[PDB]
Amino acid sequence: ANSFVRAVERACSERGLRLTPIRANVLRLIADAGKPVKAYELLDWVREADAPPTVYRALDFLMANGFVHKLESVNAFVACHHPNSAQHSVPFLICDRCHSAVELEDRDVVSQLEARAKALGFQPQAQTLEVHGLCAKCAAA
Amino acid sequence: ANSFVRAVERACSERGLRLTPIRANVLRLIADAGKPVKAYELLDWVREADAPPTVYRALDFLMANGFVHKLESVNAFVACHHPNSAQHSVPFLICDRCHSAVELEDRDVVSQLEARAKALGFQPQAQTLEVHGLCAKCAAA
Ligand SMILES: [Zn+2]
Ligand SMILES: [Zn+2]
Ligand SMILES: [Zn+2]
Ligand SMILES: [Zn+2]
Repeated sequence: ANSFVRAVERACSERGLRLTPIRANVLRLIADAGKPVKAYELLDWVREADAPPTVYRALDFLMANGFVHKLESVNAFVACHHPNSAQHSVPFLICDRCHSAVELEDRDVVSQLEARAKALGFQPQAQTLEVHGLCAKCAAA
Repeated sequence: ANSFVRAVERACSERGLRLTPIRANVLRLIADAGKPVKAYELLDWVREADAPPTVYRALDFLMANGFVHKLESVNAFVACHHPNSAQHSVPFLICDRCHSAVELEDRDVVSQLEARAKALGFQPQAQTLEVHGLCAKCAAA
């Protein structure tokens, strides 16, 4: 949480990149929210000021390096729970009702879909895998 | 193509529903495009006139009954290649460069992700599975 930035902070020294204060505050804000964050919410909270395109390029950096995931079906961002997995494709369980998002890791599923793609000549690079339905709390309500 | 509507036309009698001319023209337009269609493009072409919320409810009907899929990562619609599969979760290969979308069917992949979900208490209902990269034509260019 507060430590998580520090963990990401040395995942960047350890390769070409560096975590500017702006990237750290964006990362910290997303990690602290505990539901997926809309881009306009992140700007609001980073104004608690930086020009907006500065925060948007900090967000791009976080995404290209796999520290933040964009959830395509809700158009919202979440911090990667394990950050030095480089960039990676993983399933998310996204509750329809409370909007929580849980990040899994399945290499069998991603490998199967790669094989499916390559057997039709498609050269596959990043997969969007989002499972919808209800989390345990909401299903029990 | 022209026949495809007729095929969907009797997939609807065969259960509670009916394919109004408006739903048929929306379905026909999407099926004829051969790339994913944006909602505002569909309205343009259905104006070739109907009030827009009429076409948007025809689109909703098509989606709820599994005749049209919304691709979440490109915010665009495609006709289902095999329509009486009820509503279903299936992978799509979506080319990053030419934007073609190919609809597959994998019951192993969808079943695995259901099991993953249920083992954490999540009750899973519709999955978004979209594989990105380059189709064979674009990879060869
Ligand atoms: Zn991650
Ligand atoms: Zn929930
Ligand atoms: Zn389909
Ligand atoms: Zn292509």
